[PDB]
Amino acid sequence: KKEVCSVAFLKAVFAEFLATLIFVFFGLGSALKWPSALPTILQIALAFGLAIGTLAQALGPVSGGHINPAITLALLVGNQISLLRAFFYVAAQLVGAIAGAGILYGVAPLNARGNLAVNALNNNTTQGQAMVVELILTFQLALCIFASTDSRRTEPVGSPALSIGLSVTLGHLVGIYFTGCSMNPARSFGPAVVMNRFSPAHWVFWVGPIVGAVLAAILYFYLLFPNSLSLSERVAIIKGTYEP
Amino acid sequence: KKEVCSVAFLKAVFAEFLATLIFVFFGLGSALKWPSALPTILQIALAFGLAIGTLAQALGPVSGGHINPAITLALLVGNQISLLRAFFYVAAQLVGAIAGAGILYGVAPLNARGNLAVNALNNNTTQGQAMVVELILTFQLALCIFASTDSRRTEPVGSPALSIGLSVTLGHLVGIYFTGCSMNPARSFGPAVVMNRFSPAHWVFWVGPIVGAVLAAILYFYLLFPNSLSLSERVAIIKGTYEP
Amino acid sequence: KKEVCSVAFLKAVFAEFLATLIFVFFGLGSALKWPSALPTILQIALAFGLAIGTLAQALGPVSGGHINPAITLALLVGNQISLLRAFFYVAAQLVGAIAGAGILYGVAPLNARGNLAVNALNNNTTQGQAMVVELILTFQLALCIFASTDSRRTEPVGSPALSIGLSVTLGHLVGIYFTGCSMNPARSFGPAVVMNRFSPAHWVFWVGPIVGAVLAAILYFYLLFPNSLSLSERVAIIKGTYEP
Amino acid sequence: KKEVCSVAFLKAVFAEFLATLIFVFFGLGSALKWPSALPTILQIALAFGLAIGTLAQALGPVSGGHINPAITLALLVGNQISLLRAFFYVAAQLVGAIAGAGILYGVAPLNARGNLAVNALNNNTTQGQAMVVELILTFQLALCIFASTDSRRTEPVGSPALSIGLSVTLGHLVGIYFTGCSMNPARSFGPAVVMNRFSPAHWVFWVGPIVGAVLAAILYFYLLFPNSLSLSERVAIIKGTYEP
Repeated sequence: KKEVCSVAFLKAVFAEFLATLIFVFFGLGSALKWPSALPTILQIALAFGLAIGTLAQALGPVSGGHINPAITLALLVGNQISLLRAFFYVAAQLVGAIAGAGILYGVAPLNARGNLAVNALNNNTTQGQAMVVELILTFQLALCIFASTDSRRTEPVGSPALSIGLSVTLGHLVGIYFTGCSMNPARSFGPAVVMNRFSPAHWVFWVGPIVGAVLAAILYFYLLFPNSLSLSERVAIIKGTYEP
Repeated sequence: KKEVCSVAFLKAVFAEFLATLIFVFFGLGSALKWPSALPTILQIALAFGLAIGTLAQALGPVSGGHINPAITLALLVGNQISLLRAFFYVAAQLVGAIAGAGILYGVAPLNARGNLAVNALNNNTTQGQAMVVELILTFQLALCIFASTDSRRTEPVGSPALSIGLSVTLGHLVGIYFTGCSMNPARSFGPAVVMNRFSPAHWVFWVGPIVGAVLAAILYFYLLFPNSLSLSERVAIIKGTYEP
Repeated sequence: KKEVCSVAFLKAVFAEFLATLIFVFFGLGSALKWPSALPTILQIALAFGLAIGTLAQALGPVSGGHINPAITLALLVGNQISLLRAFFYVAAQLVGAIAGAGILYGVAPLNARGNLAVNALNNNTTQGQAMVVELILTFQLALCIFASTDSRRTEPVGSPALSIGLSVTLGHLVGIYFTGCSMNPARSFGPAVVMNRFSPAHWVFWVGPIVGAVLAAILYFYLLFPNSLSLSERVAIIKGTYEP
Repeated sequence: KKEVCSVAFLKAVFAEFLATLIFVFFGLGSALKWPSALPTILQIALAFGLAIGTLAQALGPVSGGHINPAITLALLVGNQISLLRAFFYVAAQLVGAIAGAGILYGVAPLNARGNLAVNALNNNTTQGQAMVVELILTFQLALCIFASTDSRRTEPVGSPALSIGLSVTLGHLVGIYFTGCSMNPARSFGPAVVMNRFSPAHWVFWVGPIVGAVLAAILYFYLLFPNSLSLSERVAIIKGTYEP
């Protein structure tokens, strides 16, 4: 009864806000240069991944648990959500990321705060190289999300939340060495806003993840497992007036 | 057939006593300053999470496997358990934590004993900051618990025990840096009793987790996925006389 | 058609032999003092656990996947298997552990070989203190096994293999500091035969685990979730003549 | 309508190529000597394993998700796939490994490139010893794979993808110390071609993994769980003309 005007839509947008707040808080907080014991690569990798896995499990049934502007955009291109759901989700994700980083800023002691765990290019490498890396990291993540959340799947699914979570961990085990690992425009945007700190190569953390995810969406939803759908039904999905 | 008098209820209370004993024993025992090899952050975090994850799987069918007064009180507020089940569970949890911490004291060598892994603030974290952190830590946990044990769930659940387990691990990966990570007033209370060691900040490890869990319950059960029910049925739940 | 004469029984005894060989090989192999990169506590605990988890998944459907004399004896006392099945399994497990430890001895370089990762009591720990620890370590494991493999379970079980595996990992995260972590008489026995090195505290690695596992069986099968059966039926299980 | 010619087959070959590309990229990428933070044993092992778990979850429904010439050949021997499928999968796997290694070479900084994480025999290990290790490592993996993907299984399977994945992690926790851990001829071939360097022991990374997986297939499909097909049916599978 009008997609945008429903209580379900209000709960979904709020859930996207809340999930991204919690994600960023946990992600950045585990990555700070704590004097007591500097976090290791695997430590940070599992922290980010377990945050997504926990949040996917907890708030996934409310909104779909995107928690990531690149994932949301790819689902739009692959014809899975409406334009307006995409807009509100992305908006909620960026606001959530800012809040999460802001809350972290207010609780972290001064010796730990540092750069608030912003993404940083590895200066032994170039923009183009780093962007290719982020394209790959987000590509495998996206592909795993689409495969784990496809209601058509007949292969035993296991735990979608834990599979998706551990894909985030995988991305970090390589990506940290290149860019601090983004895979998520909101993860990069949040702390950059709170610390008023945008590096020249900030575009990498938007273009890489988005292109990676969208490529996975094209591959998955259009080449590997296409669906039925008339053109008018495809237009209806974009508008949010599709009756299945 | 009169809740408090049933064999089921007796087993439930025993299981909450036993689960907290084993949890606290393993948790604290993994976190001591073993001179042979000092436990790392990730190592401690996984021990706490796998303990909860193993105990959820093993004893959860008996009692619901709360293993945590903050969670028990949250489920009361959310109208899921009776007042008497709450009192007995909390009592069983506190006594169990003391038993586990006591058993550890009796087995651990002198060079490893230390302060028996009591909770303690970072020397640069204030009580106010610690408070907000514990709230967030227990909030994500409670939310993951309620989502993973909801009978109404249609989303593939995966493993609720391991999801809840890894959500605890998630908590520790940030929490240890602030308060040694509590998320659980019984976990804080057990070693504090055995060592007769209550820091001024001890209240944080009670209020922080309880408020965090209660907010998650209010959100989950009254805002996101309400049950409705008549006000006489709600009262019947509190008094232990509700029939489905 | 006669238990010991069935093809299924032969496959089962072989499976227990093979699983224990592979388990002990991976277990000990991961724990050698490799000079290029000394294995960390978490490294070893995960290896042991992932070994059991992988072998439960792969060979459990053939034999039950005990891979542990303590578990087998516990299932005998809990009236789940026959006496003759118990005898052959233990035999196969002990022989398997010698094979695995022997094979590792054959491939490992001497700069890493050391004691072939035999169990050893911590200097600062009495035999009796190690006794209580080994009891508890094996107790939580057995309890998790019985809960995860119970065909009466209505609770989402998730992955019994991974849950059981991670329980082994949990055991090592504390137990390594006390005894190198046994939980398994065959695991202690294997390298001790190959190295011809039996420590004074060797009985601990038998009594601790066996007592811990048996207590868990009594608790689970006779107190928490019993099955009321006639005396003659119980005797029929022991003799291997029972028909459900 | 002729196996090789179908749309499904074309996708399956591509999926194997893409899976091996991504696998090798992440695997080698996680293993480079990054001077800022040298990857730990457990760090590398989880990267490799989680790569397989993620790719098995994502692309397994498309191809069977072999990502490994040893597994593919084992499945041919075990009468599970056609000769033509085995040929194209192996070919696609090897081309994918080169592509993945090639892409890493293009993005990795000079200070971390090193040997591009080619497998390398331990100086203190003989070729014959490394041979036995690789046999055992791939044996346990193949066994886990066949048990987890058997549609005749009644025991709860849990997460096939993650069980297989963590089996790979298990392989590495022992294998890295001997050979850098191969378990997969493509994984060894890829960077060897790109770097134009083949070790004297390179055959071990082929023969070891292939023998181990084939033995596992003979044990699983002909000794433990046979299917009793007629000889004409077996020949039909080999030719890809089998109808169930």
